[PDB]
Amino acid sequence: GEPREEAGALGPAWDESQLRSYSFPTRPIPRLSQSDPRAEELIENEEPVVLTDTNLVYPALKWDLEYLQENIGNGDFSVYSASTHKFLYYDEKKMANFQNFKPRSNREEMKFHEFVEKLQDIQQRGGEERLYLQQTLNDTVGRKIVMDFLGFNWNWINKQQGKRGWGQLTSNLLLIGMEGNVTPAHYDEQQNFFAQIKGYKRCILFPPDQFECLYPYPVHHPCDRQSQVDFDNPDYERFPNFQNVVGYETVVGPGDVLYIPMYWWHHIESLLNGGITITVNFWYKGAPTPKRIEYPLKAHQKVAIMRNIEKMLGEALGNPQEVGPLLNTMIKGRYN
Amino acid sequence: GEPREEAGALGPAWDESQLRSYSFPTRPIPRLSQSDPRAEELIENEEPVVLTDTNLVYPALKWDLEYLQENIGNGDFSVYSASTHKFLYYDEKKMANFQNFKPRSNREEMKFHEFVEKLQDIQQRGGEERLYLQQTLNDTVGRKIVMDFLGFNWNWINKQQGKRGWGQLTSNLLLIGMEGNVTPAHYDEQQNFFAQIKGYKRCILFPPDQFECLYPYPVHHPCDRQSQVDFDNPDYERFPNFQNVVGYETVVGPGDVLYIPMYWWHHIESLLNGGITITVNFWYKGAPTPKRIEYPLKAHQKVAIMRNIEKMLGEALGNPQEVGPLLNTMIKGRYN
Ligand SMILES: O=C(O)CNC(=O)c1c(=O)cc(CCc2ccccc2)n2[nH]cnc12
Ligand SMILES: O=C(O)CNC(=O)c1c(=O)cc(CCc2ccccc2)n2[nH]cnc12
Ligand SMILES: [Mn+2]
Ligand SMILES: [Mn+2]
Repeated sequence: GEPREEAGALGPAWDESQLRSYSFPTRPIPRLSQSDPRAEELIENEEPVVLTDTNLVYPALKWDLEYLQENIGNGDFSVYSASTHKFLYYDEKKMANFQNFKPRSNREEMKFHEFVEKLQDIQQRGGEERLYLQQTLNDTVGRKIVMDFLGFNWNWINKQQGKRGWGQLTSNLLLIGMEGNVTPAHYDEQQNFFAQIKGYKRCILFPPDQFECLYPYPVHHPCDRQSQVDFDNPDYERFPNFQNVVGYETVVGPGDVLYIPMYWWHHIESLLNGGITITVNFWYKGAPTPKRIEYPLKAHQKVAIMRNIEKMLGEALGNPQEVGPLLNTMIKGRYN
Repeated sequence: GEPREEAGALGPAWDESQLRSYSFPTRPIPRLSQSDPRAEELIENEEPVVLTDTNLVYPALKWDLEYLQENIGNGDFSVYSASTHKFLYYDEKKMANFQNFKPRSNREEMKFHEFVEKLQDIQQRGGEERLYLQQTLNDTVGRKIVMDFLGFNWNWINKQQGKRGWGQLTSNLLLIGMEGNVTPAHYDEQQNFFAQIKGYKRCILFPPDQFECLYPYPVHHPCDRQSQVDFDNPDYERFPNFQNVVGYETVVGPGDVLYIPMYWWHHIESLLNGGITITVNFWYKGAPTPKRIEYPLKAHQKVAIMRNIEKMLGEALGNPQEVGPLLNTMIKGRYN
């Protein structure tokens, strides 16, 4: 809501002009201490919460481009490129299903200084071209970064994994972005802790029961799990229920950790004119489904049922492009 | 097409005024000898054919109400009743899913003479109330009927079952109806030989790829497999593709045998002012599906896929009434 004040009378951390304007209402995600019972209650009920004092990535709070470039080593890093502010990721494996899909984002491997220089050059000419670096925190990075990575609050996050009954830590991703970068609305099938390090990022989350308002791509499409709605220019004729969507909103800064529950939609943007952003994400496999299914189902279980129906139909028909026509055949004049 | 002539200059077997008028075009089903290779080719390709000389139910050609009443015995027979000419059958087991479904047909058990008398009484007062008797040909009927039943051309129909690779003979049903009786359009999941004995019945068949034009009820509805379209007063707003339906038509009389392939729609009506009708149906389980599935699929395989999706969805959601809403959720703004 109202912008927080940096310690030491350093002024507001951000102002309203750094947030993009959208067509839907939002309400705040709770900001709570990790020792607060309400925070544990929210995570257990699969609702989002911002924890302000986990110290989850404390040793990484000194990370910037200068520190990382000298200590991360001389390895190759995956840099994603976009022509606009919207980063449009896609699944290359599913490109065969949609021969007319034209990719808008592009990946490239380079050294860290190549990433820094291409970053600085774009800011110099102001070319509106934006970049996103993604890298796994393992032993392939330099020694000093490994020391920092080992210094994460593994005690806290291991206990969270234990208490919630989650599966194994799937991925631990370092994310470095440019001001204005937007990852459009999408949902994931894993639990996530979103650990902010440098700069500020506005996170807008939508519950799984907003499926009907957000219109995800077909499961076999390369943009599977992403919303088809252009938040900047929504097509109300194709997507009429986008007029009904309501989100949960928060701005996370250094030291904050946001819990993004599995199947929850999230739209993440780096604040305009806010400098670079650095985030470390942790993803965990969800807990195994309880063997005594309790009716009526939760929204996220209906999402999984719909995903499976689309998958099985694509295999049974021998061609995922026939999924749509058959589903319409099933419905028209029978269920609508 | 043109009405056939009875042997012995006995005049046309029927005239056009005995056929009900419908809104769709039709073309004739081939009438062929059972020794004709074309007939074997049609049955093997799952296309309908009228065989004129099988002698399948030859000993039953002397069956009428007087002969049957004296020789079928003093057992109970299932008599279905309808207020109009349309016999609206339903699955009582599925009535729990649709508490607002009101049955229009009614079943009652009675002696054969009770059936004859209630038949004659309705014709006397001309009450437009119509009846349909259904009974399995087994050893529970009288001795003389068993002799006749044993006299069917079991050699011919056993060889057909063998050649097509069909499963076991599921049911062998005696059907006695009144003039004007209509069994509305529906499809079955078994192979059928329709053996006409007394009177004439107009059979209108639609291929399985007419699913989209005939709008079957939801699988969990008591009228599962039946068309929702009132052929007498079609609702083109609810059922727009009924304007595109095209049928295969024939009038079968004594001695004729119609092959109704599995998943083919059929609408059967006893000719107006044509007297009672008598039919014996034979149903067989279809051949096991070939283990090497050949793409793209046949229409009837897509029907089975759609049926299974509706079934599994009803079980997964714990309530078949939620099938419709979820299917719409899956489709709207995504596949339509
Ligand atoms: O913070 C922001 O701006 C928003 N970014 C994201 O949500 C985000 C992301 O950045 C990176 C990955 C890749 C995760 C992965 C998958 C397979 C193997 C390794 C790693 N995913 N996956 C789902 N969401 C993301
Ligand atoms: O000739 C006409 O007027 C049209 N009639 C029919 O299509 C017709 C019929 O009459 C009777 C039965 C019941 C079959 C059955 C099912 C389970 C156990 C025993 C028997 N079916 N089933 C599917 N279609 C029929
Ligand atoms: Mn994500
Ligand atoms: Mn039938």
